[PDB]
This record gives sequence, C-alpha cells and structure tokens, in this order.
Amino acid sequence: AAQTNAPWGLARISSTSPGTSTYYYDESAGQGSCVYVIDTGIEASHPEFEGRAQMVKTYYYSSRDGNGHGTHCAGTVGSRTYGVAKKTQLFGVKVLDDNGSGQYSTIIAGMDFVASDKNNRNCPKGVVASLSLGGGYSSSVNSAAARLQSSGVMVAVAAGNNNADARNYSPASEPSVCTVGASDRYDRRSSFSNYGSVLDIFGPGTSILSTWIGGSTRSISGTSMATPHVAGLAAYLMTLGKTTAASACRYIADTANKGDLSNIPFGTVNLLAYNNYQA
Repeated sequence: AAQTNAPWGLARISSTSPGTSTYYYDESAGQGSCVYVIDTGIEASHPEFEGRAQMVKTYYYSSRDGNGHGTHCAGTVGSRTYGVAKKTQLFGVKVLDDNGSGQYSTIIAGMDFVASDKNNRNCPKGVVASLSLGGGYSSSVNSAAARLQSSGVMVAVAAGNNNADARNYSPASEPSVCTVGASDRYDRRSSFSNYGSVLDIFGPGTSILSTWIGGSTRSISGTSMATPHVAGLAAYLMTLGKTTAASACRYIADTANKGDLSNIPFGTVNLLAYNNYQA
C-alpha cells in the first residue's frame, strides 16, 4: 500500500532517506493487533479512527480526552490518515487528567490494568502499549513498566523532552521497555529529545500531524509523538509475524536506519525506526 502526501513521520518510517512524502506499508496494516494508548484518553468518535478506537479505562470523572494529547498519540498509532498501523485496535487508558498530569500511582495502576486487560481483548497478532508520558525517576513506575513488558505487551515509552540523559526519568529509564527518542524531518535529534544509553530507538518527533480533540487535527512536537510511531510500528510488525512483543524493540533496532541521525550524543544509539517494507 502507498499513502501519498502522508505526514513526514509516516513517510520517514518507510524510507531509507528523509525528505519523502509517501508512506509505504503492507496492507495488513496491523490488523489483528492491539495498541493501548495510556494517556489522557482518546476521542474514539473521531472519524479518523473508523470505529477502531475505544476507551477501556479511566481513573477520572470522565474517560473523554479533554486535552488532545492522547487523541494525538492514538492517531499516530492507527488513524487511517496519520497512523502507522491503520487497521490496528486502539484501547484508551486515561491515566492523565485533562491538564496532561497524573499521579505516578494512577499511572502505575493503568499499566497493571493493561497487563490484565489484554486477556479481555482479541489480539491474535499481539499487544502493544504506548506510554507518551513520563516524569522524574521512580523505581515503582519503572517496575510497573517492566511488569507490563513481562506480561507479554510490547511497551514503548517516551525518552522525555528535557534534552538530558533519560536515566533520570521514568518509565524512560526502565531497560526492559522500548525508550523512544525524537527526531525531526531533517534527520536531526529533536532539540528537546532526551538521550543516553537507555534509549532504544528514535522516531519522528518534531512537528507531527495527527488527530486532535473536537474531530480536528494539529501538529505538535515531543518524544510523546515519536513513541506512537514505534508503538504503531511494533503492532504493524507483529501482525506481519516478523517479531513478538518480547522481541519487537530489539527487532526494530536491528532493522532500523543506522547512523542517519545528526546531533546524537556519544553513547546514544543512532537508530531510526524503519518498517523495512519493500513495495
């Protein structure tokens, strides 16, 4: 399949080179897989989700995304126009309030929910969790992320938007999960993107167009935007039978675009997510 005039992020993950605008992907498109978007909620009624997104859990008075951040991340995972896995199933776990904030304890409960809720969902191709959140270092948030990874879910978390080493941030510093940094359309590390030895992969992070609340769209930046690229990429790759939940992050790194990014600090992987699709 070929999506012309796609967002630059989608075209980048299917390209050996930057500066293209067509997204190529196997038409399976993550069908039969699931991606949990653990964020502010998803506006599931957005026409871009085609009835494939739904709220499965909230810890607040409403499961509605009064923010837009979670809708934007879910749209990058699997919206028909802005998603990587355009046929995946999107499950919303609202752990962040409408201001984008949330207690670590609520975030931890949401991660343990997904580790159990996947046994209530039909995901024959496997389960992914996209965590476009993060804060200061916490061994309890990291361990919660390690449990979600251990339970059979491919966990992708943002490196952080502090332009520092991601070792001081959770769940970014959890080694067992996929810690995703951010890059821009010119194959530069995003100026805000965290780095370090804990980073596993880079995805498109700067000026990412995706869905927004109110049935709209907008372009925002963040490692919170690159994580749904890798999360949707994982789901796309598990549907194709190319990898599993336990080996997806390692697989994405093995098959990634190597040494194409600039301003990657010494000691950080120079790897860009790449779907390796040959049309």
